[PDB]
Parts: sequence; structure tokens; C-alpha cells
Amino acid sequence: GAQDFVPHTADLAELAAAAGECRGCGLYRDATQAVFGAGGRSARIMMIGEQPGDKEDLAGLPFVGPAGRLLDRALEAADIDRDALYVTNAVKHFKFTRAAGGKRRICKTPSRTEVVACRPWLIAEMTSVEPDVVVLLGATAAKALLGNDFRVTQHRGEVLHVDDVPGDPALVATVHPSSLLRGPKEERESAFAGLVDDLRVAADV
Ligand SMILES: O=c1cc[nH]c(=O)[nH]1
Ligand code: SF4
Repeated sequence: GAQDFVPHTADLAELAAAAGECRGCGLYRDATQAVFGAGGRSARIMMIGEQPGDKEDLAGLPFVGPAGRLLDRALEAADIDRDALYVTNAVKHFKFTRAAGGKRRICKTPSRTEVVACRPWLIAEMTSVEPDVVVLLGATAAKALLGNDFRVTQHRGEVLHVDDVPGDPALVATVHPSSLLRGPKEERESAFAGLVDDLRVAADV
């Protein structure tokens, strides 16, 4: 996968530039650019989404669109400062299609193959940042570190620890913020509160 493209450095700027030249799977072709993680190596909390979406692919930054604004609202309710986080995604190139009459590029799910191909960047990020806790936002991120059979819905609120993860950080798997954007008002509000709960669990680690 991406392993030959990952240089022997923990400097995030060098890692990010190297990711721009990655060909570890096919996703680099149609994306605009790689979207590396944002934040600094002093971060105690790392958060991992699925992939850059439409806005991120062009902004060059993770979580800048509607799922990002909802995450900001949850972080602020959890009194977590986003500037103090390291925020990234399991795959670094936007996988997408267009529908006729659609108003945006639509994200397509990364295959497990692509996730495994890109995981070396995630490993380099964790080795570089040495977070105390990793928040996994959604199924793809959670499976990247916890195994392909892992179910986010069955482990809400739980602090996890697995053996093949750099520095043995605490892991907290939670709902993807994109899932909180749609549905009945009451279901959204209860899901938002659970997101805030899971963020508080990670920060109290
Ligand atoms: O950075 C982003 C934006 C949207 N969705 C994700 O999973 N990550
Ligand atoms: S998605 Fe990841 S592995 Fe695939 S080309 Fe982009 S950076 Fe490399």
C-alpha cells in the first residue's frame, strides 16, 4: 500500500508533503490533493474521520464542511478546544462521484483495501503525535484500528485498548458527525448528546 511512500520522519509538515505524492492506492488520481491531518504533535487527543469530503478536498484541511461544523458544536459542548486536537482521516484522498442535478460531489465508501493501503499514514501520524486518546468517528475509522468486524453501535461510551496500535493509546469509537445531520429532531438531539458524552470520555482519559 502506502508504505514505501511514507518517509522516516515524525515531522508532520514533511509527512503531509510526502502524502501529496502518495500512489499507495488508486484514490490519488481523481482527488484534487491529499488531505493530511491538522494540528500539532503536542496534541493529547487525536480524532480520525473517514476521508476528506467535497469541501475538504479543495480546502486541503479535514472537517471543514457541514459535518465539521456539527463536530465543532459538539467539541465546544464537551469543552474541548479544537486547536488542541490532531484531526485526520483514515484515507487521505477523496473518493467520490457526481449525480446529475446534484449540488455536490458525493463521498463513496473506501474499500477495506484502500483503508489498509492508507493505514501507514495513520500509523505515522500516531507515532508522530503520540496521543493519549484516539477518537474514531464512524465505522471506517473505527474498523481501521479495531478490526473489520468491529461495530461502533455496540461499543458506545467504552474506553478501548488494542495491542497493535502505537503507544497503546486509549481508543473511543463514536458516531460519525455526518450521521447527526439528518433524521427526526429528537433522534438528532439524543445522538448529539451521545457524541458529546463520548468526546467527554476521551478527554477525561
Ligand atoms: O474531514 C472529513 C470531512 C468529512 N467527513 C470525514 O470523515 N472527514
Ligand atoms: S488514499 Fe491514502 S494510500 Fe491511497 S493514494 Fe491517497 S494517501 Fe495514498
